[PDB]
Amino acid sequence: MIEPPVIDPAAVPPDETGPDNPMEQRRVCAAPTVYPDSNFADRPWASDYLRLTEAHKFATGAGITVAVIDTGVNGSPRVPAEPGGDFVDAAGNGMSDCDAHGTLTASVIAGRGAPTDGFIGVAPDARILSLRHTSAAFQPVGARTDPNNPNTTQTAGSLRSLARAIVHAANLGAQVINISEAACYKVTRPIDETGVGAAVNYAVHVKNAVVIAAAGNTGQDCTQNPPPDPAVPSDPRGWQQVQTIVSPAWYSPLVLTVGGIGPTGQPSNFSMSGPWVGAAAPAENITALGYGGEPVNALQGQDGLVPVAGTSFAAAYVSGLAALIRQRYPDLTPAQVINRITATARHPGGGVDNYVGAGVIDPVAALTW
Ligand SMILES: [Cl-]
Ligand SMILES: [Zn+2]
Ligand SMILES: [Zn+2]
Ligand SMILES: [Zn+2]
Ligand SMILES: [Zn+2]
Ligand SMILES: [Zn+2]
Ligand SMILES: [Zn+2]
Ligand SMILES: [Zn+2]
Repeated sequence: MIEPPVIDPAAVPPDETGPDNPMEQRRVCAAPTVYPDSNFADRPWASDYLRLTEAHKFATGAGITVAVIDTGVNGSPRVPAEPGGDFVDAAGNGMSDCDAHGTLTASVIAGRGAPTDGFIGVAPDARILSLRHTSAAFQPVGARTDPNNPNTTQTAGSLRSLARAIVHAANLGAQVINISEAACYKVTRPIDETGVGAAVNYAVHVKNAVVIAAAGNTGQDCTQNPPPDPAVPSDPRGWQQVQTIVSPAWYSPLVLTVGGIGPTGQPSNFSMSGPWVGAAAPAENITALGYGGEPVNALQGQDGLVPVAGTSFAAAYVSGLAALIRQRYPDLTPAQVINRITATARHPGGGVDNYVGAGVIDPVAALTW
């Protein structure tokens, strides 16, 4: 059988920063941008859909610190991130975004308002700690490795550095940890990532942190999982139909794993499905803030502009909501925070499914129902 991961609490990795193996910047850093003639005076569709304006009558994230494990953040008054460490550049501190990504994630979670545009984060009063775990601008320094061994792949190394980043994030004192990383591998080629499970457990059970994970996006090593087989009723979530493990997504319910929807409310076609997905949130045609706290809604692609999109943004909305919840109800354990998010979500046609889990989050219901 395909088995859910079994957590070994004794396997917590050392609290140390830096990459699993040496890394070097090979490309100049990207910056986010805008579609010609965009008007940011209006509220982004995701803000209207999630009723952020209303939700803020009830909570703003004041007193809460969210750690963001992503590509780093270029800080500004509107995205006032603090150093959380670097797991890409051995000399870094998490306050350099070379990918036009982590800055935007952080802005969705906790971006401040401005009178000149309609954008605001979910938890605009929250603190933000930035941990850089990934960058497309860096490459591993040439190394002699065994190419037939899953434990010496870049994915395996990336999961080893992730496990330490989760330990470190927890040690920083964050009460919500947003994990944008969604590492993929084939179920028949298992990586030993016992440390990731132990780190997630430590964050959630030892340091009182809510952990939110991106469902992941298809492409490359992330090939879509098949749906559950209805003829096998003892496996309603279809664990036995899985081909692609997504980590740490698959540690659910230790983590709440978040899939993507678009502006019409449908599951995003790039959103990685699986038995571990618990909820969903907006993940397409996203508006966020850039390196100066300026509104952005486009990125440089291969043949020109592409939209801001991905399950990392879905996870960012949910991390924001968790922050709102923990402010308004500080007595809630991380299990109760998560359960509140899922229990008030708008459930899909089958009640729960592998694309959206319990469904699309509903901030006002979560805060008041
Ligand atoms: Cl990441
Ligand atoms: Zn088996
Ligand atoms: Zn067994
Ligand atoms: Zn150290
Ligand atoms: Zn990463
Ligand atoms: Zn540390
Ligand atoms: Zn992303
Ligand atoms: Zn628990």
